[PDB]
Amino acid sequence: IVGGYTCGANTVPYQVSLNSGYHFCGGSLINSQWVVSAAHCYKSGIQVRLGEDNINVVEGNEQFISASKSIVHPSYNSNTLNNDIMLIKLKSAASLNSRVASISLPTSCASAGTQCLISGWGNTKSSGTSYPDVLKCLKAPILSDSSCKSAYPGQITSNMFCAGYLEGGKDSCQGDSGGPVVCSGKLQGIVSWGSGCAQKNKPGVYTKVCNYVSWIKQTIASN
Ligand SMILES: Cc1ccccc1-c1cc2ccc(C(=N)N)cc2[nH]1
Ligand SMILES: [Ca+2]
Repeated sequence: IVGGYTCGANTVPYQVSLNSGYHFCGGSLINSQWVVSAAHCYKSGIQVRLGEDNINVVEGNEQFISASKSIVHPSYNSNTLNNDIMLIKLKSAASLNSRVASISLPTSCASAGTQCLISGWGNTKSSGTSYPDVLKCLKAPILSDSSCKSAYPGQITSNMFCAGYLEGGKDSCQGDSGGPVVCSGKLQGIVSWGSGCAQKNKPGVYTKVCNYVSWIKQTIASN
């Protein structure tokens, strides 16, 4: 997260860190047994880490659970990142508490202008590199589809939306991938892609979760 702020320990209880010997992507807990992340975060040997703040220090409220199954969306296209969503089932159900909680799925799509909360452990520098230990946060509005498509001509599909600031300075980044974009208490987006980080007229691109609620619900119920 670039231009963001330190969230505060466990203030985003649904935020998860995917670890394969190191943090490589974020995710969102949608119920005690399932996590939603980005398809481009797919990899073998994933351990889900819940209740995390400083990912390099065991602070006492964490739960480390191995993934038993990963399901990448059937239509995911790695070339274009269209349908960049994946489900991860935990080997054992997480113990839900104030620091480890699920985030509800949307019942409808959010409109442009709606303010959302984006979080993650990605790089915090627009130019250069610096990875934080604690969770970073960023409040950003959903941008109009016209402004989104104008920034990325011929790259935006109906399964994507942009959020952030066209002036630059605030944006998600490398390491935040797969993480949550919550608006009005619902998981509306997944950190997917963008051009560089916090660059002018190059807002972040997010997977439009509302288009996948039926798939998520049906897939979880059958697995
Ligand atoms: C597009 C891409 C190809 C290969 C590896 C990483 C990425 C990538 C992920 C990613 C996440 C977020 C952003 C952003 N500036 N909001 C940009 C990004 N860019
Ligand atoms: Ca920790």
